[PDB]
Amino acid sequence: MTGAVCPGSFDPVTLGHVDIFERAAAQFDEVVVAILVNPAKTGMFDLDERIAMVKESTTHLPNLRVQVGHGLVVDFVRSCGMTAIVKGLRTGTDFEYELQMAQMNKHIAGVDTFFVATAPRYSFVSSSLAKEVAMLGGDVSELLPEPVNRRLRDRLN
Amino acid sequence: MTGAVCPGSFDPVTLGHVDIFERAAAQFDEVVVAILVNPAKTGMFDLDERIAMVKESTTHLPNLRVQVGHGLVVDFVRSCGMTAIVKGLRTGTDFEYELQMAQMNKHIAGVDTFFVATAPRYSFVSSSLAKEVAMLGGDVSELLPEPVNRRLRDRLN
Amino acid sequence: MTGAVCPGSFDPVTLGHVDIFERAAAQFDEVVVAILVNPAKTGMFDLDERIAMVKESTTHLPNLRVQVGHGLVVDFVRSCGMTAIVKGLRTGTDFEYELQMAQMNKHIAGVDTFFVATAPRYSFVSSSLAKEVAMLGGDVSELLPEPVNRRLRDRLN
Amino acid sequence: MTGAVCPGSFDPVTLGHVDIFERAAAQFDEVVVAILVNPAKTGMFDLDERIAMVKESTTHLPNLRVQVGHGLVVDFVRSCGMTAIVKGLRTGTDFEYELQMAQMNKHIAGVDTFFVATAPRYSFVSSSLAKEVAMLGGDVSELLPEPVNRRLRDRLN
Amino acid sequence: MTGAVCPGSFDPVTLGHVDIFERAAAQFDEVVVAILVNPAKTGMFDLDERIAMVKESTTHLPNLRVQVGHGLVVDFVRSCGMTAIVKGLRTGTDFEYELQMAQMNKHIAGVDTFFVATAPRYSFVSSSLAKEVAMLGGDVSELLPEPVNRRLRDRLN
Amino acid sequence: MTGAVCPGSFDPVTLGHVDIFERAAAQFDEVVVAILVNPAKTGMFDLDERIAMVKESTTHLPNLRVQVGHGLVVDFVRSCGMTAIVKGLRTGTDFEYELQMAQMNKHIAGVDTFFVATAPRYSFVSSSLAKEVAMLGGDVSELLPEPVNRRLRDRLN
Ligand SMILES: Nc1ncnc2c1ncn2[C@@H]1O[C@H](COP(=O)(O)OP(=O)(O)OP(=O)(O)O)[C@@H](O)[C@H]1O
Ligand SMILES: Nc1ncnc2c1ncn2[C@@H]1O[C@H](COP(=O)(O)OP(=O)(O)OP(=O)(O)O)[C@@H](O)[C@H]1O
Ligand SMILES: Nc1ncnc2c1ncn2[C@@H]1O[C@H](COP(=O)(O)OP(=O)(O)OP(=O)(O)O)[C@@H](O)[C@H]1O
Ligand SMILES: Nc1ncnc2c1ncn2[C@@H]1O[C@H](COP(=O)(O)OP(=O)(O)OP(=O)(O)O)[C@@H](O)[C@H]1O
Ligand SMILES: Nc1ncnc2c1ncn2[C@@H]1O[C@H](COP(=O)(O)OP(=O)(O)OP(=O)(O)O)[C@@H](O)[C@H]1O
Ligand SMILES: Nc1ncnc2c1ncn2[C@@H]1O[C@H](COP(=O)(O)OP(=O)(O)OP(=O)(O)O)[C@@H](O)[C@H]1O
Repeated sequence: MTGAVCPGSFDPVTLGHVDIFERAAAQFDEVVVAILVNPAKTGMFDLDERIAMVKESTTHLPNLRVQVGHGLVVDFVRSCGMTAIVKGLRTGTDFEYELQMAQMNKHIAGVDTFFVATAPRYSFVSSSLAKEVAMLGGDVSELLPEPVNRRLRDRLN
Repeated sequence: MTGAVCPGSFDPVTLGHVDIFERAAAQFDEVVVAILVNPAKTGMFDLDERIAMVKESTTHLPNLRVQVGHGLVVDFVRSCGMTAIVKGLRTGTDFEYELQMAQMNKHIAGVDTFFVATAPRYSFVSSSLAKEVAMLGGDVSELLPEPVNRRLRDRLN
Repeated sequence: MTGAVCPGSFDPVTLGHVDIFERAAAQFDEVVVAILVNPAKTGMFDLDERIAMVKESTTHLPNLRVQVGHGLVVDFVRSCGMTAIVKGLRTGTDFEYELQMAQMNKHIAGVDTFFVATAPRYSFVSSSLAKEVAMLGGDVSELLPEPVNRRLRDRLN
Repeated sequence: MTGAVCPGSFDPVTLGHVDIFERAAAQFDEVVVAILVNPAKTGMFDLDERIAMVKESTTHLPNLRVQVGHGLVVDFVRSCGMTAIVKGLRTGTDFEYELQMAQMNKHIAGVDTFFVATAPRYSFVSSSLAKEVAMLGGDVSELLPEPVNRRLRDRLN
Repeated sequence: MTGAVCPGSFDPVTLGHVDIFERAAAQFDEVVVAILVNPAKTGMFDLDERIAMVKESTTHLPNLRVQVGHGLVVDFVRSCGMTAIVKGLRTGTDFEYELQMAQMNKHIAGVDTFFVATAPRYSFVSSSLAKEVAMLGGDVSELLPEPVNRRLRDRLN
Repeated sequence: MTGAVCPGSFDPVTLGHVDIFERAAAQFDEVVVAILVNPAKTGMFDLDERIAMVKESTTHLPNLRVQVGHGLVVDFVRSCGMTAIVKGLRTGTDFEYELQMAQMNKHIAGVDTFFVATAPRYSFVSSSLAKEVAMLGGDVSELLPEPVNRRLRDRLN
């Protein structure tokens, strides 16, 4: 059976992310959302918060599971029984970054990457910008899953 | 079972194209290469030549078949039993063009598109440029499948 | 009083276009939609059809009028009592094209151009793609104003 | 009356910036340059220096005033009596960044953003690069207003 | 001795082009401007006009000569005693196009291409846009060499 | 005699870098690789390691020498007897960054920059990504010169 890994920091997961999960889940036998926390401790939500938000936001996808990633995505793919990497693209910047990483990943491990285009309505949505706006008092609730909104409302006070 | 359509004009098919076919075929149960001939009669090879070149260049992919496309790709996908569209991206220009078409296709029919990154060695390869160079006496044989080279050698004299 | 010209071919006008008109009309005392028909006779709707579709789609904008353009946009701006040009940007390609034309226009006539970002939901909408999809039997009615849909329904049969 | 906010860090203000101010001031009843100092204390000039440099560089624009910004630009716009945001674009990178922020700003507050193209002669001018060159002994005086040059000459020794 | 070919259609040559010639001529022992006329007869100036305009605009560059090109640029380079191709880049679009052609040229013939960045003041200048503006009555004389202006003034009436 | 400076951090030098050196060395009388270490102490290899890796990787280029850079590249060019700067471009991002720096460098010192396109096979290779992959246990030996591989093998344990 085929399997797609969707790696990312998901800090926090957005509706753009969930859209990608849904589209991967419709095409692959199983999907694994791999949460990679960047070495620099400066992130809004801790690993367990990130995991819980993704799980709670994907209860409608029975063939998806959430796991913490360690090391190279390609090692996660090969060791943990997947067949491909799936990532979303919003912009030309995403494309350039992801193209480089995909070619590097194919080179080092023979692992393929498939990209999907953002839904137009979420094209401007990013975890970073949503966090920045939320912290300055802006309403980003329409851009994030309810389980994230619930936690953002508590975290801001 | 899942099924990917890889639409294009393939005039002629290149090693970049075959690379995409191979990568789709490894991920989807079946692949259909859909040849769409553009209304303007100005193309190098006729439909039957295009079909034959793709077939001859993909004998190593048992789960791939070649068909002529008519009308919207999304109608081909829905009527003819596929589940997704697969396209390759070499450049920022490809990305912008393909992003627009993918969003349009999702809007009109709910059909998803997955993109794959060009292999680095074929990033500069296009049917148009290969044809243009070949017609001016340049050697493009390393960029095209042997069945195409064989036919290009005959067509040039 | 300030005045913005929104030049384009509008063949046909889309909801993306109307969105730009609305945003210009909210900022400038008056707006003039200038229809420029390209020398090559290959366009879907004739000048009068184009004019009527824009008028019918902008009845809610009392400070907007529709006119046919001739020659340089900058001459239309200076002679016909406007103060600026307003154009929409969807993509990096639009940006590069429009940047060049804006700098050229500032150079030759001192006329400024202001750009507005596409609404995310219409980012993939273009007259060309909508026409192409419609002619192949695709449903683009959610992307175009009703006065355009009405005429497209008649033109297709 | 219409009003444009031109937000930025202006550390320091450049001739590219002043060019944008001039073009906004010619189109809007009033302009407010909103200085936003980024949380990280690593900036060349303190808030008061930044304010003074902009004021001194815009004495020829009677309808412009300088203010310090706090929080979301869109809140500054709505509370402080403006109608729009105006920003300059030099490059594709600026376009992608500003497009995202404009769509986010329209989403959260309904506030429009208008972009203007850089003057060709200042396209390569940025506060960061000018500061970096100046600190290594390069002559950037033709890229910055005299009030900035005067202060840069003192700051370097 | 080193030699650079600067291929193009030069219809007509602009000040942007001359800027590139000057910069190549300062770096290479000799420069050859190779005029390639595109198969489609739709160009403003005939080959001899193009040749004359370049010659007349480069009298200050003793190490430059003008020639008509036939076939692949790389064949002109190898047969006619040059060592490299030199081309200018204004935009991201130029970069993508020229990158592809350079990689193709290196592949087929081992010939290197060096790119130079446009001067900021000519970044928006192109033969096509200048011709289009001139034909609509716009003043482009500051963008073109005097020998071109002289001929454009005669051609317009 | 002509002379090209190829500035960079080379931390570490990659096969992409060596490719550029080779292509510069074939066109200019001499080449100087100028190693610029960024103020932030966070780099993998110290200056002397960087110098040694470049020297050891370029023994086949008799007209190339390696030096440490201080201050503006343009001062190194003018004082140290070079005539031009040479840099490689892989991506649209490189192009935008390098275009800005080249225009700034021409403005402040009259020094020209020539760009060369990446070899397709190294387009995705960067020092940063190679280091990141290597530190996570990925095999990047095909992307780096043997003298770098030898040192990377020791540094990882
Ligand atoms: N709206 C969206 N549509 C499609 N893909 C997206 C969207 N937002 C993010 N992605 C993709 O999801 C993947 C994981 O994203 P990740 O959480 O690592 O960063 P991110 O959302 O880009 O964060 P930021 O935008 O703040 O840098 C990446 O491929 C990213 O491009
Ligand atoms: N080297 C390559 N790597 C990956 N995808 C590619 C490559 N070359 C073409 N493609 C993709 O293959 C699909 C079909 O291509 P098609 O034959 O329609 O045009 P094309 O190869 O782009 O022709 P041209 O480049 O001459 O316009 C498109 O998605 C295109 O982006
Ligand atoms: N969805 C949109 N959002 C914002 N601006 C748009 C949108 N669609 C078009 N525009 C802009 O409207 C202006 C006039 O467009 P015009 O009718 O000339 O061509 P167009 O819509 O780009 O047609 P095509 O996309 O088929 O080439 C241009 O500035 C264009 O960039
Ligand atoms: N030369 C220029 N022409 C037009 N707009 C500009 C120019 N330089 C900066 N801008 C715009 O001015 C606004 C405020 O700029 P800000 O001071 O925040 O950063 P900046 O000049 O981009 O600094 P840096 O380039 O160092 O990051 C932004 O919209 C920016 O894009
Ligand atoms: N202002 C400029 N600065 C630097 N290089 C330029 C400039 N204008 C054109 N060039 C380059 O000169 C070379 C030859 O140009 P050519 O005459 O073939 O077309 P062009 O000027 O791009 O015409 P158009 O812009 O109308 O398509 C190309 O490399 C082109 O990128
Ligand atoms: N594969 C490549 N092909 C051509 N040029 C390259 C390649 N890799 C790097 N360069 C260029 O070499 C020059 C010096 O590179 P430098 O070591 O400063 O950074 P870098 O390789 O871009 O590092 P990183 O990619 O990690 O930021 C720059 O012009 C860079 O664009």
